[PDB]
Amino acid sequence: AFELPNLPYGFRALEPHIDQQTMEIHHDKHHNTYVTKLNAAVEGTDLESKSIEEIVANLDSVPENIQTAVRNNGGGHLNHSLFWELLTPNSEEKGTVVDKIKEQWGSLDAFKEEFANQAAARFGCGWAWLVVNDGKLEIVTTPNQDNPLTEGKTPILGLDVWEHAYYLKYQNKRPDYISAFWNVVNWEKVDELYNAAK
Amino acid sequence: AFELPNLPYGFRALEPHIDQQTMEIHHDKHHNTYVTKLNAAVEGTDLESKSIEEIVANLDSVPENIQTAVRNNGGGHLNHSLFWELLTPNSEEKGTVVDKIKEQWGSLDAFKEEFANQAAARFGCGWAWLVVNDGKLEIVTTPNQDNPLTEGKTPILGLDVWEHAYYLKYQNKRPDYISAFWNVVNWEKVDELYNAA
Ligand SMILES: [Mn+2]
Ligand SMILES: [Mn+2]
Repeated sequence: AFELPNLPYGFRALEPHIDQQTMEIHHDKHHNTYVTKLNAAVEGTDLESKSIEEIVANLDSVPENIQTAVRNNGGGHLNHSLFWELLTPNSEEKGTVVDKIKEQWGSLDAFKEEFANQAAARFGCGWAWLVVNDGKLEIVTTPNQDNPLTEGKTPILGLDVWEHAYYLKYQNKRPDYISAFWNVVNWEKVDELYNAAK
Repeated sequence: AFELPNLPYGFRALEPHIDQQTMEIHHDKHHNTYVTKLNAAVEGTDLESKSIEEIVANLDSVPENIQTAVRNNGGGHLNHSLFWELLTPNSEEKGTVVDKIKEQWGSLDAFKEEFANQAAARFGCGWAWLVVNDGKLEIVTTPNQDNPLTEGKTPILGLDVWEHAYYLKYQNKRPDYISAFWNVVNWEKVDELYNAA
């Protein structure tokens, strides 16, 4: 059975970029709900013993009776699990992926602008991703709890742009949330995901 | 062409069921954005001189170039235009539609139970609606800014269950938001929409 992972830091460690109250509710309620519903769905089946990464990567192969339940709640569990580890109070804009970004986009700023444009343009609930697509870096957004893994693209950075992730602090100002995000990116975790790619 | 309508009451009117901050931002930012984007999409096209009800009812016939934009922002403008009119500080649980709910569901409570259930079960962003479908009432939910008018079902009540509609006051507790909504339903507007059905 899947478990809610502890945050790698205190609920207020990401202030003033993400507020304590959001980290608490987002982790203890929203993510916890995804875990509950995922467990109910796969309870006493083959999937119960697989990694959430392998389940989401091979969604198309999940029994049709529960496929959507696993897509949404399995997606939720993986996405938020990645998100907690991708955030840090000790963000350093350096490493393997930062260097690769500087080469491909010309600057970290130019990449941040494209990511922020894509993230703001995602109408409704979803995520903005940096992915490795066949060795190349690409920015893509997905609806709901969908994950590029399912489409054979490895995600190495994700931003949750569901309104529950930003509304208490930023209300309608999603662009301001996206700007604050850069201050708490764990580029060490980004490098880790990139290096484990394919 | 399309204008942001004024609320028919003060930002504070629906307290303590819906907070003042949310009424102001939901209307002055979120709805206003739908209007801006809608005007941009239809500018210098047939749609500029049509009712929003017409456009959303005949969405499939919008040029494919701009259909998604009109769907999302035209939808936004209709759904919020309805929503502001479907709220009031002077809610009274009586009228044509309340009587018909009592007839069909056996009690207003039975209806509220189904509505709350559907509204709570809508994964992600969307709306929960009471519709007239071929002369009969039905509860349905839509994703994003989709409206049952497009499916040929007349909406007579709507609840916004996008997180921006409830997150400031209720956060994750969507069911508490849904429960509070009953205190501010404009059943006179529900009757007006049902009669014009
Ligand atoms: Mn989330
Ligand atoms: Mn809304």
